[PDB]
Amino acid sequence: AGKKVLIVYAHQEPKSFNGSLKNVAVDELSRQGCTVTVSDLYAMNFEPRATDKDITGTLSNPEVFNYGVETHEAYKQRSLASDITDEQKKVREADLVIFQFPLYWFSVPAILKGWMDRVLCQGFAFDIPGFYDSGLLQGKLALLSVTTGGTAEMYTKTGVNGDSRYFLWPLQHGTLHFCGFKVLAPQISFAPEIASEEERKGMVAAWSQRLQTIWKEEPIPCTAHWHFGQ
Amino acid sequence: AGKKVLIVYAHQEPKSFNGSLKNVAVDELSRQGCTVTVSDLYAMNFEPRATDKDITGTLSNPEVFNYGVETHEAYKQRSLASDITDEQKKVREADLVIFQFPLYWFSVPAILKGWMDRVLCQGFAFDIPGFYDSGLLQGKLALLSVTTGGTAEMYTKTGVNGDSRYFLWPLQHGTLHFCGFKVLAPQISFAPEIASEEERKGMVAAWSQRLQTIWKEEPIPCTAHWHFGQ
Ligand SMILES: Cc1cc2nc3c(=O)[nH]c(=O)nc-3n(C[C@H](O)[C@H](O)[C@H](O)COP(=O)(O)OP(=O)(O)OC[C@H]3O[C@@H](n4cnc5c(N)ncnc54)[C@H](O)[C@@H]3O)c2cc1C
Ligand SMILES: Cc1cc2nc3c(=O)[nH]c(=O)nc-3n(C[C@H](O)[C@H](O)[C@H](O)COP(=O)(O)OP(=O)(O)OC[C@H]3O[C@@H](n4cnc5c(N)ncnc54)[C@H](O)[C@@H]3O)c2cc1C
Ligand SMILES: CC(=O)NCC[C@H]1C(=O)Nc2ccc(NC(C)=O)cc21
Ligand SMILES: CC(=O)NCC[C@H]1C(=O)Nc2ccc(NC(C)=O)cc21
Ligand SMILES: [Zn+2]
Ligand SMILES: [Zn+2]
Repeated sequence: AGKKVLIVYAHQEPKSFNGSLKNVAVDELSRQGCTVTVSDLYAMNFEPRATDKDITGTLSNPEVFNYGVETHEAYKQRSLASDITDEQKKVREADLVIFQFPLYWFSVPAILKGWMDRVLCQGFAFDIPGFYDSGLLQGKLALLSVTTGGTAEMYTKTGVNGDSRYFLWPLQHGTLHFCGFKVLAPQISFAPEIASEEERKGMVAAWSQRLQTIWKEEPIPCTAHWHFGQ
Repeated sequence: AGKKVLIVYAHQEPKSFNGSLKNVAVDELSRQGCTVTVSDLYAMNFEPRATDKDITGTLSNPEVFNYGVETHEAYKQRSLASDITDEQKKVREADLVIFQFPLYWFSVPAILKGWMDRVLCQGFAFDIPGFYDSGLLQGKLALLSVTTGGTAEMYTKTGVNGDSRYFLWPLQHGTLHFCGFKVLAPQISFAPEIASEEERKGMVAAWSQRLQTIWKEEPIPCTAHWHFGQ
């Protein structure tokens, strides 16, 4: 309290392990008195593709379509599609954005990649200047809560997949940091499908317990050193 | 020589710099007598979202939808949606797959992320076990041709963005190598928007020039060391 949290959630199945994580997050943040909002991407049939439909009215160059320029102009002229502006409003109000998603190809599922591509437009999320430490969403926290098919050992530096931190870089540094977010340590729930039962409960309660003190956390140093170095 | 190439292409605007890199690739590979096919994702309105619409028969578990399990099973039963199977046939016949795209958040645009998510399914592109060097697309080549907003200098170890290779890890290693491809060195065309008209033409010609001898190239060692040094 009086903190506001947006959960951007990307899983097709409410009964899934990702669903339980999103649900404990709602329950636990709600119990603490926080304002909570959930963008359930699949239930919304969220549009992932960046297209000239994302701008309403007529385009600032109808002959040669440049998505970055058109959306930056449209943001400034209040002319973006209402699905984008609805999400921007929720992000602008949010003190903390939590992303809840199964890892797809060492990244976010496409439907969430399209939320980042379409919602985080120039002039809203970043500008010249105002990227990295001075990006436009500075003051806000962000947190990736990711579930994997691969095991924790597969995700170490000499394991087949490399360090978990290797795949966080495009998301934590190239996206969240770039926009000005302070990045909280990722929550990574490894390999729920091949875990018991009891290990899954353990992972759910680790998350529930972490959420109890989420407002006391220090952000990570979102650096190349943090992701790759010793 | 008698080789087959698939260009998976992700830009909205035919007149764009990405469109020019795609067309020069078509022209040049066509001139050498290669068989060439282009999946122009935006023109196809390619579906990026992994949903239960991608399976047409009875689900293994209709109570709890698991997209990876159901697609794996649907692949073996030949009950995947036809847009997925159409791309799989293109990949199956290809000797080389070029991905042509602008960098979006240190990654591929969501439309192209959806293509990886949906087309490279278990059974087709890899199995457990049957990945990295045992992946199912072994013996095929892939190449990322990427355009950026940021300059070469912004993409170095000591630049704001970190080395360009850092952002290639989820795509080259986590996705292509994981499916068994050998990965040719990426073509990165930095900052065409700020480049002079002359430097822009040099970058297009450098790509066309490289493609003349693409069949003589050896792939990279797609390892943590290659991406991260250290
Ligand atoms: C296109 C695609 C690409 C992928 N790429 C990668 C990749 O790059 N790297 C990688 O490692 N993995 C990858 N995966 C695998 C994927 O990340 C995992 O399949 C996913 O993270 C599993 O999370 P889930 O929520 O779907 O698990 P679920 O299958 O829903 O959950 C596992 C089990 O937990 C149960 N459960 C639900 N709630 C609870 C509860 N509260 N307490 C205890 N148990 C509960 C479920 O019912 C289920 O039995 C990929 C998968 C796909 C489809
Ligand atoms: C959602 C989003 C996220 C992004 N994220 C990133 C990021 O993470 N990192 C990053 O660095 N950048 C990022 N960008 C910037 C993006 O990668 C660049 O805008 C894109 O790579 C530029 O390529 P283009 O084909 O669209 O260039 P264009 O604007 O189409 O090309 C530049 C100029 O070249 C001209 N041209 C076309 N053909 C030729 C030809 N044959 N010869 C000479 N000139 C020609 C065009 O007419 C144009 O004037 C992002 C952009 C968006 C919209
Ligand atoms: C042991 C086990 O089940 N491992 C999951 C493998 C996992 C991975 O490490 N990379 C990757 C890429 C795509 C998938 N896709 C699936 C599970 O459908 C899964 C993985
Ligand atoms: C000048 C420049 O574009 N710098 C590179 C940084 C890069 C990034 O990480 N995210 C992002 C988002 C948009 C852009 N540019 C545009 C046109 O949107 C560039 C970047
Ligand atoms: Zn950072
Ligand atoms: Zn590799």
